Amino acid sequence: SNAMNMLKILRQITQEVNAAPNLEQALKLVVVRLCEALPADACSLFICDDVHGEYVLMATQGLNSKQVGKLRLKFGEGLIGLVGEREEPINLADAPLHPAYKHRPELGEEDYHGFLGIPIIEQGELLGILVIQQLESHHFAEEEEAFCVTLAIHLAAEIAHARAKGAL
Amino acid sequence: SNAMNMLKILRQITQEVNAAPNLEQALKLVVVRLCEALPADACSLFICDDVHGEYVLMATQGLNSKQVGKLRLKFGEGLIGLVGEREEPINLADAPLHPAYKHRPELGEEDYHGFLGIPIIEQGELLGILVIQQLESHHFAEEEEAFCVTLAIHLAAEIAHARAKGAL
Ligand code: NA
Ligand code: NA
Repeated sequence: SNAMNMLKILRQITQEVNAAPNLEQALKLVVVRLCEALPADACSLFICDDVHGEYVLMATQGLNSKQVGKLRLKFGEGLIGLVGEREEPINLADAPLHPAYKHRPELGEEDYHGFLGIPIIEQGELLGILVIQQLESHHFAEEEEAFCVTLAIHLAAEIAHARAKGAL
Repeated sequence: SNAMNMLKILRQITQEVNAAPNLEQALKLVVVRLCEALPADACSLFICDDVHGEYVLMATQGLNSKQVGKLRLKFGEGLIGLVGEREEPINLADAPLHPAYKHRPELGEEDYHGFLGIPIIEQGELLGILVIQQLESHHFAEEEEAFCVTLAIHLAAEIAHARAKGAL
């Protein structure tokens, strides 16, 4: 178990997020840091676009960078949609085997298996989704999930603040 | 070692702080939660009053509640002053034995020994001090310090935000 590491990683990243000059920088910092520190092979952050009923990719490490600001996933659909509707984490060892998973080989991404999807919720309002993936067919351990969930609370506040300032 | 607990406590308190309706409520929540969860016997939060060059007590669990908003300590003085000037944590098993400690028996508080003083710093600017005390003559373990430091980053942001909104 690596809970002590998680704690110090949280310390460093909480520091870096609060020092970030804007929301975009905070999000981009997080996906990179998570992959480096957990470690994990991909990390993506989606923000809700309530008018169009879609999640929009807003930061990624591991995925095609051009998809940032462009990749849209419909509310309620797929595994990521399921995370959003449950408003609970989904932690799996082999995501592609889940009945809700939508396989998109055309996108030319790596073959991930391990999956941790975490709802980003501000006082009961879903604002986005944090998605962590790895090549190994392993779920994420307890301290990893706790770390990511605790982090998502911070991300929710940062997104809410950006929205409240008209920065989105 | 109780790092896994710290991680989940952080999860719950980070949640509660972000859900707090104002700064005062966040601060009061923190001092109570820290004492319950670590556990510790007293926890106090001071905010810098730069005009008068004093730390002002703004929340406490364990100390005389009437001192809140009233107790003032001069910059640079005593152990708490030393935490502020070092901008580093001071973690001791027996605070009263430290050369910088100022004993105030007249205040009628409990005889604490273990001491963790943590600077609350927002992007290099000292905003306050978090002080955790216990009756046992034990310093605070690594996960306890990491927990409290990580928390203080959150507190710094909350104080900075309140100041920026004119709420202080
Ligand atoms: Na959804
Ligand atoms: Na000082």
